[PDB]
Amino acid sequence: KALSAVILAAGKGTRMYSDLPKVLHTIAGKPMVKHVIDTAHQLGSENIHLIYGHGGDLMRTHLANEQVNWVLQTEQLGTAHAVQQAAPFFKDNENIVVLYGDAPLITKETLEKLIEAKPENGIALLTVNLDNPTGYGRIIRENGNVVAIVEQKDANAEQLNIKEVNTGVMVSDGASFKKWLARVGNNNAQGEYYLTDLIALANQDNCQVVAVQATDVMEVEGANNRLQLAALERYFQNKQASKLLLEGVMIYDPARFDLRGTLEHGKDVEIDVNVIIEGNVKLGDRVKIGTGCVLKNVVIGNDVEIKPYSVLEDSIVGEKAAIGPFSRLRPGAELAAETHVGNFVEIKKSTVGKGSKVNHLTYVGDSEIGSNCNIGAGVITCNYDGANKFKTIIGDDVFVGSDTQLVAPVKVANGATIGAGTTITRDVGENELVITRVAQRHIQGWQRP
Amino acid sequence: KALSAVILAAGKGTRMYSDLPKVLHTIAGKPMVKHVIDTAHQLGSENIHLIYGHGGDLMRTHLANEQVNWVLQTEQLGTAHAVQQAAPFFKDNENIVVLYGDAPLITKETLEKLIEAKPENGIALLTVNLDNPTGYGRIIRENGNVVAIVEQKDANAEQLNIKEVNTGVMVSDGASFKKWLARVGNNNAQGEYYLTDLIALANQDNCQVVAVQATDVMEVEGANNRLQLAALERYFQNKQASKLLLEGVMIYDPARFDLRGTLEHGKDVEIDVNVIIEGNVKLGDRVKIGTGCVLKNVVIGNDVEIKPYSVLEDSIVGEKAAIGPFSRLRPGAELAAETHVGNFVEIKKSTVGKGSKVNHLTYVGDSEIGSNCNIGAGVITCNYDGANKFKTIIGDDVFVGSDTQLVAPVKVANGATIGAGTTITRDVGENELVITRVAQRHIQGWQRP
Amino acid sequence: KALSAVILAAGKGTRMYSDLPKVLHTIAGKPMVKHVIDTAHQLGSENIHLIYGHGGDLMRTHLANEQVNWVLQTEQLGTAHAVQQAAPFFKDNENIVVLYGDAPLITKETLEKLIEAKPENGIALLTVNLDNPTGYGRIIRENGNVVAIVEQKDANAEQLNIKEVNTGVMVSDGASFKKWLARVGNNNAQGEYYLTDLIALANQDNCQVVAVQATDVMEVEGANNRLQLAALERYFQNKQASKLLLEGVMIYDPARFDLRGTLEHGKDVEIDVNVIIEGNVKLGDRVKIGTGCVLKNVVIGNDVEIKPYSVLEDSIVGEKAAIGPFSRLRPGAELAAETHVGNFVEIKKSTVGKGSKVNHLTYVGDSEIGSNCNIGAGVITCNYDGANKFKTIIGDDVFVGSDTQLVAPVKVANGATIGAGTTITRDVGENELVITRVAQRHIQGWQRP
Ligand SMILES: O=C1CCN([C@@H]2O[C@H](COP(=O)(O)O)[C@@H](O)[C@H]2O)C(=O)N1
Ligand SMILES: O=C1CCN([C@@H]2O[C@H](COP(=O)(O)O)[C@@H](O)[C@H]2O)C(=O)N1
Ligand SMILES: O=C1CCN([C@@H]2O[C@H](COP(=O)(O)O)[C@@H](O)[C@H]2O)C(=O)N1
Ligand SMILES: [Mg+2]
Ligand SMILES: [Mg+2]
Repeated sequence: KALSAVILAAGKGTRMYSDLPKVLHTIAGKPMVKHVIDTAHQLGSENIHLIYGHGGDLMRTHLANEQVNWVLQTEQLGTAHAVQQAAPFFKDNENIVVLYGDAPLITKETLEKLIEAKPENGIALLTVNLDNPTGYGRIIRENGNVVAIVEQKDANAEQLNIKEVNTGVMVSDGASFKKWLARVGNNNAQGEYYLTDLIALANQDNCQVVAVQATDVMEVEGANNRLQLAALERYFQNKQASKLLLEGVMIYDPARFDLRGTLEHGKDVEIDVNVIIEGNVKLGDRVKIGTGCVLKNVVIGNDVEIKPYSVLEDSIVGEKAAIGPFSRLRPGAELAAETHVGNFVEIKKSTVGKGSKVNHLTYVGDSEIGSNCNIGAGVITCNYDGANKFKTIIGDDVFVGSDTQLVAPVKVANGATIGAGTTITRDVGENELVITRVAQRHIQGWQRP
Repeated sequence: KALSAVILAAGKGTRMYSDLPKVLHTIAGKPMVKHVIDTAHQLGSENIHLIYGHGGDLMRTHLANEQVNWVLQTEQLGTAHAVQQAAPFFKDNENIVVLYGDAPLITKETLEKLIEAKPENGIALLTVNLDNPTGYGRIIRENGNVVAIVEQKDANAEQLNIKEVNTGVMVSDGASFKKWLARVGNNNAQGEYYLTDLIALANQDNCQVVAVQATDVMEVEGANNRLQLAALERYFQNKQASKLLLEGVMIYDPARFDLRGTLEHGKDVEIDVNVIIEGNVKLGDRVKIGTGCVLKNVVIGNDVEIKPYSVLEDSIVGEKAAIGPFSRLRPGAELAAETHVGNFVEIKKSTVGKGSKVNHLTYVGDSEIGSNCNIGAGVITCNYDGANKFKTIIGDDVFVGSDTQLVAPVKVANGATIGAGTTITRDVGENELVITRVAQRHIQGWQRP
Repeated sequence: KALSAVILAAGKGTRMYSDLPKVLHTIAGKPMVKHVIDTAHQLGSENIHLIYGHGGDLMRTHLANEQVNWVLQTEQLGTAHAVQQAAPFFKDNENIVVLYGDAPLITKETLEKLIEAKPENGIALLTVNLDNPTGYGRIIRENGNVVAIVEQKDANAEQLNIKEVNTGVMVSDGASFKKWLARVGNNNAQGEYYLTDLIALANQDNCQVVAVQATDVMEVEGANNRLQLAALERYFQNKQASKLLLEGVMIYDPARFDLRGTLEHGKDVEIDVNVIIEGNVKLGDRVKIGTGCVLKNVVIGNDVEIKPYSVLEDSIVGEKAAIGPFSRLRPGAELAAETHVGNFVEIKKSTVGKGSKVNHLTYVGDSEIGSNCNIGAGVITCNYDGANKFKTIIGDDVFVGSDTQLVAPVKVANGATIGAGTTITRDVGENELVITRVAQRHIQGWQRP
């Protein structure tokens, strides 16, 4: 049958000490709630009902493009009340899964298992086994079915030893949710309407509740503060790193690797310690990434080595290129095959043709550079004190001597040669040599201090 | 009643294989003994008696400003002998706490609990429970009181199973210390005067010894070598990081964060992996620190982003500034609000006014730069081959073209414009444009190799 | 008696998803098999028989200089078959130890113990105790001798609880190997000739099999994939770091330290977090290495501080030098005592004499620089558009003003002074001052946009 999701996301998250609401804090660069939305989508959810409240404005701005039903809860009166806000939108004959925006690690595979276990007109309850279950509601099984969730304060001595505990994550049909949510009271020490009470109500109705255990305890773990969030982060990164390792990526130390987005990789890729991969990154075969590198939204071709402490964003790098160490590629940097970019070099919104080298102490911006060019140490593209900054066009087989300024807009044609220390303002023709004529004063017998 | 401390700090620390004495090795940038002195002070210690010996010269030079009584022990004849060196200075009716300079993690809270437990004319003994207590003196409790510390070699089979062990940290009144220390012998396999023996002597005198357990085992842990020291370091950093996380600082990975000093922070601060914070650092609200940064003695205003691999020392940065990546701020760097400092830029002992940008491959030293200036790529402040280096003064709304040298002492007035590739030696007036007149040789039909 | 080794190295390593064969994947920069070869050599092995097969070409190119007997196995028919390939080369009266190229952490000390335990005409079997021994062959001891290795599928209930397990690593005499290997069959579910069967055959012959337990479980651990390899890496680095710590090297965090080669060190050396030491590195007394540094094949003298994010290769640095932060030393960089190299500086194949400073935004290549020189910010050595790049020779006590290009081949004699912004093409004489004569256009009342 069909499926829709409810995600509880209304919390203030006081103990985060933040201007953000609780579920917008990021794990691997992505709000916690976004992980849960994505998981709900990948399960095949037809609708995703997002129960929100605190930080409403920020929720709407941060998640504006999410395919969710925005259900604004004016007061937090308990989890059952929250789910009930979405209930008018439940189809009677679809399944509904209830998830929490502050528990981002829940997997599709566990949730498929949960949904699969749900008996007709009944409930599948996600449980977890804890070594110290103190404080949590104990699962009571009779004849394979959950007959009660006994809270800490009610449990007898033997019940307290039960390690299996309620997570609050559950699946039932829309009709059953509508029926049972209407029967939830708030007669308890907290005066709240608890979703937990559906298990009792199902049992009252001679409907079956089946427990499904989460394989990994961390999967169902939520974060109430940034210490807990950091723990989820570490768990998440280690899981990501382990997957890549088993796919054949050499990650020198998986404890010092961060992926904040998606990585596409070839074979024999090597990633040294303290690399951060952000956004959408694609690495070809035999790419080597040295220590300290940051790659954000880049495509790297086969056989590229990126040497240590290089930072790349919104860039493309052709096969057999060599980058770094201490290289900076800014958005729109496009390096062709067999190119060389060296230390203390910055390339912004420029194309660099096959075989060209830019190896030291250089800024190239808003430029086209052709094939087999030699861009000397200290070369700088610049503009007049004007408005909008213009383009520098360098053809093929050009030599630009060290510490030369190229003043845009300017064109240097194929095969041109430019002496060291030159200021280029006028276009340079094909096979034109331009050398600066210096005037020097020479003083003999100048004794230094 | 009053309190004073004795700190045992005389050890050579042979297994550190160092020219330093044992307690001067640092944890979080601070000698181990300094941690203990600070803790003693924060407890309200009136006097702190520092028992020192090996590396006496280095102790005195490294700890010259510490408010301690310098008690020079000419030979190490045991812990009781060490404490006895300070005993003539004990007030009869003050409490004395005995601490060890090679155990820096002991907390004020544990020591307050210890002092609180001390019975009149008796002793409060700090103990710890160990999973493998082999080798350590077993605590024997009879009717809530410590009646004996039974050493490994004396313990019977059931005593050996006791997990509670003596730490040597203890509190008693000054009169009692003076009395009992005089009765300590050295009739044992090591021929040493052990402070441990005070428990027996107290029990001989019908005085009460009460045990107080340390909550955290690591708290009472000492370091005899650099492997053990590294373990204390890691424990200490994790404790610091956890505190910051619970205060609402987002630390992406607390295992890759180091604080070596003090951090003051606002809300919504984010610190990426491999950041080191040294000395006194203050961060405002919504400061973001990218990977690899080092901040030593800096103040950073609200809404500043520091991008990766930036190194800052003895610097001030105004609100909404943007620094990095690959930026270097050296002592005396003062950046106003809304400033921009970019890659491969070094700023030393200079002020940079509101809105100004220094974005590439630049050295600014001993300079004043006003508001809304544009300092081009490759610009360098420099001096004559002289003595003492002089100041470069740049006014407001100045454009300095790329690869220009500013030769101090020189002044560039408001609104001036300087062309690329210029050498500025003479003062530039308000609204003065200075452009270098180049001479070039152009050779047509120059065929490159 | 004499000893030779057999190393099994023929595997494809399918689950590495690599073009390399299994044993060429590196641990600490060295192929797994190379670790094992070195260990075999350090044991005093007379011959080392390398059984290889998959990736034969790559084995031969990657290990071309190894002192091994190359034994090419045309098909993998089991471990006994592999060892039998080398058997014609066994001396009857030498010991043979069998090792696996995919288990690089095995120690000399464990293998000496194993060899020592071997009874005359018998076998010493290396075993390990596992907490979950499921799937592995259980060691059955009767009267101190191994009488059987019972596999998972054959073991009775009590045998399954045995934690001691077969590793496949074993020692016997050459004659005994030749005899028993000829009696190994392949009558089993896998149809393979298992070396394991020698234990049964020895027991058939009334020969003694003695078990020797590995002290460290990880020692005998192999890697079938890159996840397992990463675990071996971490274990290996932690062991290396711990050894250095106990020798008196201050490693701030041993979990963020990598050694890929050999380190020679003096006393009071301090290494901050995220340092990588590669090849052969020698550090003198009181060397301080800041965070993020990479040192490959370098010699560093006493009292040198290398500041953060410096990268050094094939370089020598004299005592009391100061390097970094953001410094790059490329092969052939030789810095004398008391030199200074600063941020965004690159030195390649150059010698720099005592007391000289190169502190900012500079490239020095193919150069000799004498003592007490001052190389200004922005200085660049360069060449003509020619063939082969030539040498720049700078004498003693030379001042080179900022943003000066030195165009090789050129010589600047002792005591010369060069103004800022100069292009040096002609040799500069002793005590010669060279200053560039600039032409400037000054335009008053130029109002900026
Ligand atoms: O009425 C509510 C209750 C709980 N919640 C959210 O559900 C999550 C779990 O609920 P409890 O902390 O009451 O067990 C939590 O993140 C909380 O903020 C709502 O969004 N609305
Ligand atoms: O006479 C002494 C004995 C011990 N000590 C110091 O006290 C600390 C603990 O003493 P023991 O290693 O004997 O248990 C240790 O750091 C040791 O160096 C002295 O300073 N003087
Ligand atoms: O015939 C063989 C069998 C095993 N081996 C190698 O020996 C190692 C251990 O053998 P098993 O995976 O069958 O237990 C493994 O690395 C495998 O590749 C050979 O080189 N040749
Ligand atoms: Mg210049
Ligand atoms: Mg320059």
